[PDB]
Amino acid sequence: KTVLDANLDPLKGKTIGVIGYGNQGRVQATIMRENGLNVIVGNVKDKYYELAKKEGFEVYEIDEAVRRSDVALLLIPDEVMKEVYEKKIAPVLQGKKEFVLDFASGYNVAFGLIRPPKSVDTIMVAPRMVGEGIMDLHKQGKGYPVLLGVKQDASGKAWDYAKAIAKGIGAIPGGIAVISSFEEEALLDLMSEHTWVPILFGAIKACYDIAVKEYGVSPEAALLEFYASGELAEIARLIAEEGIFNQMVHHSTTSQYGTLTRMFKYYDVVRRIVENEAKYIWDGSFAKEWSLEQQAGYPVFYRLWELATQSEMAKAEKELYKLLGRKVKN
Amino acid sequence: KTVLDANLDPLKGKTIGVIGYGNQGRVQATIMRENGLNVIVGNVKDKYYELAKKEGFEVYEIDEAVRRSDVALLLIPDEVMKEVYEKKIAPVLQGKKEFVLDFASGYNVAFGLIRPPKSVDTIMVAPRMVGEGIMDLHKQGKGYPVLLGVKQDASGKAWDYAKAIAKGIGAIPGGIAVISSFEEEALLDLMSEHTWVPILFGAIKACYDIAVKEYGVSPEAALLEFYASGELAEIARLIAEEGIFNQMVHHSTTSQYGTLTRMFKYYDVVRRIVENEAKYIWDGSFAKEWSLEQQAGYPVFYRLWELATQSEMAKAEKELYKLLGRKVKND
Amino acid sequence: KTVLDANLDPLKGKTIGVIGYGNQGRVQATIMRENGLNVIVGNVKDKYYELAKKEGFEVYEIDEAVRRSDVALLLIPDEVMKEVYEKKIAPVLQGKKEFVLDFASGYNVAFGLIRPPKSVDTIMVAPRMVGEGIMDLHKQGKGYPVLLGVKQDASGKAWDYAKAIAKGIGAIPGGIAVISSFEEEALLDLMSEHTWVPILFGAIKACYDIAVKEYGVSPEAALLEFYASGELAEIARLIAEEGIFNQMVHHSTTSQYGTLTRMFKYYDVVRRIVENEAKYIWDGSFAKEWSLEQQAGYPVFYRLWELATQSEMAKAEKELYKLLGRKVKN
Amino acid sequence: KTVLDANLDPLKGKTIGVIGYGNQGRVQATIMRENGLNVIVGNVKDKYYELAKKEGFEVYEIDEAVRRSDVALLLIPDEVMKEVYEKKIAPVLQGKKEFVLDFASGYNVAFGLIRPPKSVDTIMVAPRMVGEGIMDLHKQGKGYPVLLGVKQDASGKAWDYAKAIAKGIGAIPGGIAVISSFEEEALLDLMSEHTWVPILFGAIKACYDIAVKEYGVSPEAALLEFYASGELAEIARLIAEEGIFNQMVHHSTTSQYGTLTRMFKYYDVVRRIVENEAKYIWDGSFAKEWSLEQQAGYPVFYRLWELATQSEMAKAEKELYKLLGRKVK
Ligand SMILES: NC(=O)C1=CN([C@@H]2O[C@H](COP(=O)(O)OP(=O)(O)OC[C@H]3O[C@@H](n4cnc5c(N)ncnc54)[C@H](O)[C@@H]3O)[C@@H](O)[C@H]2O)C=CC1
Ligand SMILES: NC(=O)C1=CN([C@@H]2O[C@H](COP(=O)(O)OP(=O)(O)OC[C@H]3O[C@@H](n4cnc5c(N)ncnc54)[C@H](O)[C@@H]3O)[C@@H](O)[C@H]2O)C=CC1
Ligand SMILES: NC(=O)C1=CN([C@@H]2O[C@H](COP(=O)(O)OP(=O)(O)OC[C@H]3O[C@@H](n4cnc5c(N)ncnc54)[C@H](O)[C@@H]3O)[C@@H](O)[C@H]2O)C=CC1
Ligand SMILES: NC(=O)C1=CN([C@@H]2O[C@H](COP(=O)(O)OP(=O)(O)OC[C@H]3O[C@@H](n4cnc5c(N)ncnc54)[C@H](O)[C@@H]3O)[C@@H](O)[C@H]2O)C=CC1
Ligand SMILES: O=C(O)C1(C(=O)O)CC1
Ligand SMILES: O=C(O)C1(C(=O)O)CC1
Ligand SMILES: O=C(O)C1(C(=O)O)CC1
Ligand SMILES: O=C(O)C1(C(=O)O)CC1
Ligand SMILES: [Mg+2]
Ligand SMILES: [Mg+2]
Ligand SMILES: [Mg+2]
Ligand SMILES: [Mg+2]
Ligand SMILES: [Mg+2]
Ligand SMILES: [Mg+2]
Ligand SMILES: [Mg+2]
Ligand SMILES: [Mg+2]
Ligand SMILES: [Mg+2]
Ligand SMILES: [Mg+2]
Ligand SMILES: [Mg+2]
Ligand SMILES: [Mg+2]
Repeated sequence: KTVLDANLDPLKGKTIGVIGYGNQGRVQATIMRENGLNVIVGNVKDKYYELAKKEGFEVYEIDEAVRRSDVALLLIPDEVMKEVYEKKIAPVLQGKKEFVLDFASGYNVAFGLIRPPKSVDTIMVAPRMVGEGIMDLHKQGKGYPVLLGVKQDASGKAWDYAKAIAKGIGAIPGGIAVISSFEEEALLDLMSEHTWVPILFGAIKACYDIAVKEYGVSPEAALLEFYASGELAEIARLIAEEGIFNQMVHHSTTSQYGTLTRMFKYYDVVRRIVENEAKYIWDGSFAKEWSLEQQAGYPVFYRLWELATQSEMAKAEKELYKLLGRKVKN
Repeated sequence: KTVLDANLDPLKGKTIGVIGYGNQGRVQATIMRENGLNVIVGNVKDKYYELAKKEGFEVYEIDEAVRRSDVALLLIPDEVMKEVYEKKIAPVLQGKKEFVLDFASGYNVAFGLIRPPKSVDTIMVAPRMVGEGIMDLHKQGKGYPVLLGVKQDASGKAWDYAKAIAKGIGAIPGGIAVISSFEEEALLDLMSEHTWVPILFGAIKACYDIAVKEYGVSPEAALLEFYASGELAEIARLIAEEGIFNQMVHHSTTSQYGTLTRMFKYYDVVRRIVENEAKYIWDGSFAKEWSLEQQAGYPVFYRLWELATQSEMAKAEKELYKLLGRKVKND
Repeated sequence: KTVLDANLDPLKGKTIGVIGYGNQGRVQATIMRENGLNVIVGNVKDKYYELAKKEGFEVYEIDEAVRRSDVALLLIPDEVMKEVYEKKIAPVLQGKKEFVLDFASGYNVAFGLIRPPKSVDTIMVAPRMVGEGIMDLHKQGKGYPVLLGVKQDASGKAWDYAKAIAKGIGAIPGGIAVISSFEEEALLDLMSEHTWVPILFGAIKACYDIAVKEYGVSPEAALLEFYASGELAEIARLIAEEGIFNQMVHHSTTSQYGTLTRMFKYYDVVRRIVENEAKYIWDGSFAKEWSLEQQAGYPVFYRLWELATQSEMAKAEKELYKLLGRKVKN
Repeated sequence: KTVLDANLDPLKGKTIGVIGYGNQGRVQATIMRENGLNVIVGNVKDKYYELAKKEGFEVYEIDEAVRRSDVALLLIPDEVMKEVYEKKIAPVLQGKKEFVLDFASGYNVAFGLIRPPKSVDTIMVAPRMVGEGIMDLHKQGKGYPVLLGVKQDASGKAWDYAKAIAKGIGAIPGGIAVISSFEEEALLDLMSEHTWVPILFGAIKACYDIAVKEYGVSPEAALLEFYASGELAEIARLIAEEGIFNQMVHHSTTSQYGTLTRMFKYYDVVRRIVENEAKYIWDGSFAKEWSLEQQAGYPVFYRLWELATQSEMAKAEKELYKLLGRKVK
């Protein structure tokens, strides 16, 4: 069902050479060392190689690490990890007896872009926070939830390495850790980025556009109600803590009837959408969709940014942020 | 028109360089030696160089090969020729007077991925066997048919090279050799892979799925009728010698009427399909479809294999193969 | 479940009457006399009267036969069995204490065209082979699978007689034997004759027709690729032992992506075509659909044969068989 | 390409044992005797029997006929011919080595309901007339057209027997005879009975029904213009003689433009129809459609007759025929 803790046996004697010192590269670093592990760190000699050395991690080059450690936490992007894996690590992978390879998210594994040896223990360890607030909870010794699983194993005890890191990063005890597979992680992390999020923006991008152009509302008026307030975020504290559906008591009845009746009116209008995009991911199209834009130079990515920023809404909103006293993007 | 045989004049005095020694390697290789020609062979040093070494071919690398021969039999995949042709051969092609390129199939030529010199003759030589069974028919004398044609020539003495290599490969005499172009072969070799083959699988992947989940058949029951028996492959022999439509006498009348009526009921449902996929090939979309997923790292290819093997059908069929005593894969 | 073997008790102390000696006659005939049982055989005097008792099996007429046996293996067509059952056997059926009545396939039972007495042991024993090769499976000792079941019983041991006859036919042991009902047999044997087979022909009858009349291929060219070769041998024999899907390894990658992507494209296009036909069988229409044509002298059957043989394809393919030296229709 | 005549060689030294003496019975019978051929005749004993014998035919029973004749003109219906062919003729068919078998129309052959030996000469001889007027075309000597062909031969000269009978029936010389096969005959004879004829009736059954109920015309008024006059049948003679499209010259211009423009307006509305019915015949359904109705006792056939006769149109038309002084049914 769900795990709460495990023995912390294996990794006392084996070394862990971490790769990357990004956002997650700074949260896992602090914890495993502060829970009983000798560790070195990996990052190419740019600005980041000088900082985490000030954390006492005797940082070397990337390939210096995997040639020492039986583990490597590849806390680096899900996009350029391809480039690394075939210049450096694969010539290093085949030249090894045993190795335990872990990732954060599996946009590259689940969609088949990585096929490591059968001499390697494959696992996943997914934090479920943006990366900043996690440091408010670790100081509190507070666990937090993680997703796990396996793609490939040749050891029998591949899971305890994950359950070890499941206690190595301090995410448990206090929280929980889910058993799963790689497919069921990348599916969700992208489903948020396809179906429920962007529709939130379109409605806010349409209701405003529908108010001014058609129904005559002034631009400065509307945005104070839709999202320029903190209600759309201050609501989220209730959801994470007081629950989704009990949240509606804190708005009066006249908002409930208007909201619940429509939630079921326009339910089948969006389940039809989600059935398409998920099937557009289970097949791996979104990887072949993205992985060619990279091989063209981000044309569309450039344009749509050149529209939404230069759209009608941010125009009038930039005057608001110019008028509430906050910053103004160059 | 359909030819049977020709003179075997030109290649007496020109060395037969050969590239690749794969499945079609051993097909054409020991026939040109057997029917009286000199050969050097091309391949890249790996396990296939071993069995290639055991057969008396005096083998060099590829660049040294074409620097000797006026002909070449590029019996290598239809996918990595692009890699080879621009590293090795093209710097050698422009440094060659006259040369005659032969291929198996033209997925790369017909779709324009290869632009050889004007100083070169171009031909196609396609067998229509899988590759294994030729030495059951070859030593037996009864040959097998081939397809031919031209894309580009600057010689006027072109077709005899193909008709020469046609005897170089032993598929003639006894068999035949069809006159055609590059387009009309690569069109067909994929039309099988798009329209009539996969629909065969879907129906078998639906009728089973429709029997169990809706009509209550046990899974171990059905598969013994659909394809796991000697019903399907055993009748391919009747179609090969006794003819397609005369095959149906060997099933009684109650099976005939149910089949012929539906063959014409659901004909316009599939011609409707085939009109689309062929036009999706005549234009070259399928090459621009394949050419990119290569340049992404086989994402979709990985997934569908990760579905059909992990689907419902193979699961219960893997238990069957675990139960008839035959092999079952380590995966 | 998949039963493998049983005691062979019941069929000792009787005589095994058998009706019909067609293809499946000599299949089962050879084995009951081989595996230690007494037999008389039933067939109505024609050429088959020659070869049947020429192999030793004593013969009386059918009415002279079923009166001797408690069992009977009606290995005759699924079409004219109606004619026999009401002239001869039914006047003989009522004149029995017990009786055991077995068939090969149940196009006549499951669709209600036979309703035997109350004291008959009704069973099914279905081979799943064409009939010829069974001696290539038999003398190697390897069994092969059979389908079974019951419709109407008044004896308590309706299944042991089937399991008894199951060992009387040589298909077990070594192979298997499935428990089922009559409905689940005729459903499949006809579904192959309705959905996946004829579509195989139409595509081959369309792609060729579409190549020549629209895309300019010469007729002698195409057929050498589609089906005029024995390529279908070396693709489905792989399916017989090397598996449906693992056979794709023996075709290169470019033939896979073109095939698997389309198998899922045109899946829902054919599941419709199956659902409409199976429901046309579960209701019993196809038995009525045949049964009236039989009562009109095979008009349509005569015509479609006068089309498919006189079509464009055989008009050209016959000249190829006229040209490879293989047999032409004599 | 078309034939006009042949040598009259084969049928000398034989006897032509005819079966049936119906409407076409007296068509072919009178002529074969009166152009130099010996004949016996076949018909099962009813009122029709002795009238042929009253005209000199040495008649016997049916099965008597075939054993005296290498030929058999089966001038009988296309429906009960099945009943005969398996009770009587099939036990008799193998009595001959060579035997010749001729029909009028092939609703039973082309749709596969007959499969004779491979030692029998199979042919078709189709007159194209009702049967009454042939003895107006005959005495004047002017021939008339026929359709021919073969289904099965085991003799090498299956055609001169047809070209022989082609002079046995007198339809040539003077006329023509077309080369064809069985399929291309039954296709046409039924296509007339499916597409162009019944639509003629429906329009006449609708335009009237549309005039009275909707647009207010009286019933006695309209029918005098639509079909109760002999114009419509007199519109036909000009077609048979002066040709289809030159026929319209005898109607003034205001009727032409109203007719030609609509002939092309509502063309694809009926080609869309005909494509369905012919394919409903080429596959052989209409024989299976009919053949089962015979095996159910003509239920529908009874009803539609019980409707169209008891419809609104014949009701008011029967009063008109009751009013012009002609018959009343
Ligand atoms: N705070 C966040 O945004 C969270 C990130 N993740 C996961 O973290 C992983 C990466 O995210 P972050 O690094 O934390 O944020 P980030 O976007 O700031 O990543 C920057 C990192 O990329 C590294 N890098 C990229 N290419 C490199 C190359 N050729 N050589 C050396 N270093 C290279 C750099 O060292 C740098 O540290 C992803 O897989 C993601 O799934 C998961 C939860 C939230
Ligand atoms: N059953 C089949 O696969 C048949 C093959 N063909 C055609 O023959 C050609 C190739 O067929 P096969 O070689 O027999 O199949 P294959 O998949 O077994 O090819 C492997 C062979 O190609 C060579 N090779 C492979 N990759 C190479 C690379 N990167 N660099 C250098 N050499 C490499 C190797 O020497 C190896 O022996 C294709 O055009 C194919 O369409 C046509 C008839 C049947
Ligand atoms: N390859 C096959 O045909 C197989 C046959 N079966 C089943 O076996 C049964 C019949 O199969 P077969 O006899 O082998 O095929 P078949 O169509 O060749 O039947 C020939 C036999 O039927 C007998 N027969 C035919 N007409 C008869 C009649 N009017 N009166 C009396 N006897 C007549 C004859 O004695 C002859 O021996 C069916 O239930 C069929 O489903 C099942 C597995 C495969
Ligand atoms: N106006 C027409 O109906 C024409 C007739 N035909 C063809 O002539 C053939 C039959 O036409 P007709 O005989 O002239 O019309 P009919 O309907 O008047 O036939 C009645 C004749 O057929 C015989 N007969 C009827 N029922 C019989 C039965 N149960 N058993 C034995 N004999 C029976 C009788 O001797 C009787 O004289 C058909 O094949 C038809 O296609 C073709 C051209 C025109
Ligand atoms: O913010 C809301 O949702 C309000 C409501 O009750 O409708 C205005 C207070
Ligand atoms: O006659 C049939 O329907 C069978 C077939 O295999 O197609 C024997 C069962
Ligand atoms: O690789 C292919 O496409 C071939 C096939 O037969 O399917 C060999 C030609
Ligand atoms: O019969 C016709 O068609 C008439 C016309 O000229 O319109 C009335 C005479
Ligand atoms: Mg970088
Ligand atoms: Mg994501
Ligand atoms: Mg996420
Ligand atoms: Mg290689
Ligand atoms: Mg191909
Ligand atoms: Mg091929
Ligand atoms: Mg019989
Ligand atoms: Mg069947
Ligand atoms: Mg079957
Ligand atoms: Mg009568
Ligand atoms: Mg008619
Ligand atoms: Mg007519």
